[PDB]
Amino acid sequence: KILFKNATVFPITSRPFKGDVLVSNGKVEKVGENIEDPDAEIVDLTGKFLFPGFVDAHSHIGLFEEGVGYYYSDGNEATDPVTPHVKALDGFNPQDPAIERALAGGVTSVMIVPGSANPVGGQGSVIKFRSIIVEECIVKDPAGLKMAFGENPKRVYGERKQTPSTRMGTAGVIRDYFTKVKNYMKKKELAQKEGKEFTETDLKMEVGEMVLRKKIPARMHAHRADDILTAIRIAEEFGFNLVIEHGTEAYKISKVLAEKKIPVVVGPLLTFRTKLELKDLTMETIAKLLKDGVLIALMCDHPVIPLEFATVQAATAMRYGAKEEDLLKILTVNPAKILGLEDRIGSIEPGKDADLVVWSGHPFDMKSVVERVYIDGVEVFRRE
Amino acid sequence: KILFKNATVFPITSRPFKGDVLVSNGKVEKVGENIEDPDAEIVDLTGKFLFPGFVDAHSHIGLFEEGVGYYYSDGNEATDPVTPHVKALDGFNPQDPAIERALAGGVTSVMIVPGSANPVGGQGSVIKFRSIIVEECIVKDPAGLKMAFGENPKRVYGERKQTPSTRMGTAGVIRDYFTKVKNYMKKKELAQKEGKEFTETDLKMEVGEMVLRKKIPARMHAHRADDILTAIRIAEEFGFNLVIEHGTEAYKISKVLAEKKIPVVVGPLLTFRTKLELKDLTMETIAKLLKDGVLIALMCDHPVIPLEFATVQAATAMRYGAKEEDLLKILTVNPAKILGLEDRIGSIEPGKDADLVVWSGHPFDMKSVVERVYIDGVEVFRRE
Amino acid sequence: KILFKNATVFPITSRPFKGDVLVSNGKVEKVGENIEDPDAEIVDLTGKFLFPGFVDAHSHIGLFEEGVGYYYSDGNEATDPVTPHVKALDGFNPQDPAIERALAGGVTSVMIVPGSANPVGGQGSVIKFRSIIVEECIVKDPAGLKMAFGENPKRVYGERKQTPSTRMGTAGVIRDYFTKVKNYMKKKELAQKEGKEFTETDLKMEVGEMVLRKKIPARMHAHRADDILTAIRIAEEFGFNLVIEHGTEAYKISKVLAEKKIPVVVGPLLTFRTKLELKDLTMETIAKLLKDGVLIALMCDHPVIPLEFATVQAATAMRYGAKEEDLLKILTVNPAKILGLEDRIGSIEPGKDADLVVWSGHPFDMKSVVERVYIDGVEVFRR
Repeated sequence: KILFKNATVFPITSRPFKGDVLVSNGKVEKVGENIEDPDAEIVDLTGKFLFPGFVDAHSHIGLFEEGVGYYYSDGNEATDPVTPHVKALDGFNPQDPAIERALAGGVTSVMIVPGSANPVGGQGSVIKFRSIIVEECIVKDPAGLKMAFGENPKRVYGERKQTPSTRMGTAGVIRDYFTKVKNYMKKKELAQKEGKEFTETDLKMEVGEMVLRKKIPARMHAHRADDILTAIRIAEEFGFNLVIEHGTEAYKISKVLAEKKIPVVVGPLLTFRTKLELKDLTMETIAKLLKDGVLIALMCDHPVIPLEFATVQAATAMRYGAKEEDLLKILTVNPAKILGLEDRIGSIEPGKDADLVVWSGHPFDMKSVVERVYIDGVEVFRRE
Repeated sequence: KILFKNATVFPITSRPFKGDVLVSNGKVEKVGENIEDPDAEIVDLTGKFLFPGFVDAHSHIGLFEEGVGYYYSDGNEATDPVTPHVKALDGFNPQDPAIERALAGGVTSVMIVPGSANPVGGQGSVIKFRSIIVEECIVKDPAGLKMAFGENPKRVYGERKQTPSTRMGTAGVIRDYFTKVKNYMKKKELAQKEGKEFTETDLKMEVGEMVLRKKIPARMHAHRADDILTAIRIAEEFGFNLVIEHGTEAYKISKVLAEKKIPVVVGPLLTFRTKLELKDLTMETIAKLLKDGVLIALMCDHPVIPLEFATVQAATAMRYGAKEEDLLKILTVNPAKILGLEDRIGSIEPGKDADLVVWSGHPFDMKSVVERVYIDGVEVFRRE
Repeated sequence: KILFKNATVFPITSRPFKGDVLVSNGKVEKVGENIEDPDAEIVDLTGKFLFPGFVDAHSHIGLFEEGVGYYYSDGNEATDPVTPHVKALDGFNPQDPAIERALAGGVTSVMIVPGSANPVGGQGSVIKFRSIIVEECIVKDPAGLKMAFGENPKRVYGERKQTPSTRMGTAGVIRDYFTKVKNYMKKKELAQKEGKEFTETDLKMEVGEMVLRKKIPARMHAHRADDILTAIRIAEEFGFNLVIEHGTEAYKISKVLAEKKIPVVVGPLLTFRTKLELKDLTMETIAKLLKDGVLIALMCDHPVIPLEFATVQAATAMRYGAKEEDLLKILTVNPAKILGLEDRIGSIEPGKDADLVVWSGHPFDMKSVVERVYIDGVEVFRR
């Protein structure tokens, strides 16, 4: 049992205050101005700040090992445009040196996900940085089915002289995949009602079926406004849930996204516009999408921006009209909600996971450093 | 409600005249000599010319983005000779800067369609330039199945060392495809007869069936006269509707086309004869086909010729025996008819869509400019 | 004549103070407590911060156009491991949309340079963002000869099945180039003291000659400690001046660089360690190298980090032991010195160029914005 004393506490779902946080059984037990417990180990946080761990809703950390070279990346199975059966989990390296660096940047939970080479790329999972054993890191698995639109999938397969080489082809590949999923489901239901054992189980079809049954969302990479809309059209044609990844030009169509309640994981933003489809990338997108009532989270898209610099990217958005309150939300409670985990992470409230970061100062002040990180109430990082 | 006053009105379906057009609920409500409405907003067109929007029955605008480079084109899924399932709609960029230029050239509606790389290319859609959301632009979707004959498909697959590399092979690929569609339809009918559920739905086959059921026409690219006749033989063999795209050598066989009432979308004509199959291209084809009573429309085949210059290409045919009246019809009522949209677009008549272009003088006078464009009664363009 | 009044002025070469700056003839005329001038246009900077323009000593802005695609990059002539004759100047697009963004980040002067594909890559130039005509932007041309060691050159030519595919080969290519330069110089002096006019002028050799005569430094890309030492060994062998680019592991050998007075343009630092040779990259490098007395500047290596975010990267190093005073120096006075331009840019002093930026608050505060930018006393940007 741990009693944190006298911090400036930032619960996020409530206003900041000077006070105390009691942790037991891996959870936040009590939050408030004054707390006593004669049997709790007391950690004196006088002059420090206490935040929830930051949550990155889209990351390739562990998949693209740091300090080693591009050749070793495990993040894109770019040998087949339709790889839903592969799992980011099976490529995740919990000893990647990026992970300790991310903890030193205050980040505790991420959605690990394949990249954007494939129209259908594979399964993502939500993990916490709590163990070198990936199975102990699992919060939610599978968490989503990654898909991709725009320049990346058509570049990769165009180079292979293979379908898709155009945006039309990318959409066709995905539509063709789900058409087959539906056939597969009908065959399953036919077997079940004939009381016969299904003998045609198919790993790729099974994952498709999960999406169609809304067990997990599609996680749809799209930058240019028309690619975002195409992703939405396909989701609606097949009746599945979606999240837009990046959504670089989401601001151009923010009214539609707001009305439909499609969430957007924006970012990477503190970065060069390397592609044509990125030409209209802007940090103003945060203020713009918030103003129009779209639910957003902010990603580093690690390795594009190192996860350790999540607070650096967030803070910088203050130069482009974003407010601190909101900036904290898109790193905490918003990504948690987008990942279906708002009852567990992203804020300091009784009953939620004790994922807590002790900062020397406000996290958006570049003088501030991470002193301690706790995940489920277990210290996993200490500065020095 | 909008009242256009004192224009030289060109309804196309009747002779031009000095008068007025009243617009309400997106439609042409009244057209005649003296319209009065004290509630309508009055737009004074003294000294101006009022036309319907031009209609290009075959375009790749929005698929091949302007000012960007060939490599980014979305118009040809050239990785498989049979791609009926892909849609031009899914590669169409409503922010393509060619579109604002097409409006400045008086063009308001087009058929967007895949290119001619593939024996079976994918689906077209009729759209208007009314929004940045492609779903709001849709008039008719799907509108046709694009197919291709002659040098282009055999070159593309010939380079790939893949069937088809000859005209024989090209016809074979298409005939094979439709044989498969009939088989697919036979299986559905056999399933129904047997009281069994059908579980072999196939996206590629479904589009074929729409064609065989005459829900949509084949839009068949053919230049050389023998290629045009092969297209017709296949259409007749399988009992589907067709339109001929380009029909460069249609004039050599115009009596057959007129008898069978095969429409031809001629063009591009204001263009270099880049290929052997284009050696006999001639702007005289307009006068020739119209003389023999073939239904024709004129395309720019954008981007071969920019859509902004549709009136330029048309005006230029006056050097080769085509009359002004007819030239206007092949940009308005004829393409509207060929697209199955003659009761919505192509003319200024009560009940039709209020797609209207204010010109400074006659569109075939190289001094004339577009001052305003309305689509469905909404201003979408105004000269600076 | 322009008189900026009542900003918090940051001269860099002395403490910040509340006061005035007077500009005439493209230059800083006066800096002080209370300045009057009847002919000066008054610009009231109450509540504002006045800084020199930041200077990035190593950039590929304009060479790698933003918003367009890697395919259009003009930054690496990766078809020949020895291209000293090419000029970053000849691939620079003054209309790159990154440039207006760099101004909005308070950066006014950069050295444009080829990348690190080639053991010998081509010539750098110092420019200012003052014009859409590159010739009017030129401050110093040529400013340096770019060379590269470590993984990049051996990867590029290795993939081409061409020398160099190893570190041994990269060093061999450069040594061989300068051996040829020396021969060239001897042939010129043989012609010089005969009757004959020299008939074997060679662009590639001419540039090499400038380096050996110490007219311009070698600008040497190196990350791993041994690569930095190899670069120094070659410079000493042929007697030329050098600057280390990146110098990722410079901190491991800082006493030597200090002793030999080798400057280091550190960075990119706010970035992922994409390579084996970047495994020990650390923002702690700034504090370490300063402690040990190495002259350093900080680069974004744009586009690796956008130049607009130059202050973001610098501010972030305070999280790794670096102090604000030093962080401003490595963005202003130190890069000016490394470029041989400390008489002209990098600080607010009488006689220096009027490259000045009006900030809404301190540049290391993420809420602060660039309101105005002057280059040579002409306003080139307004928020």
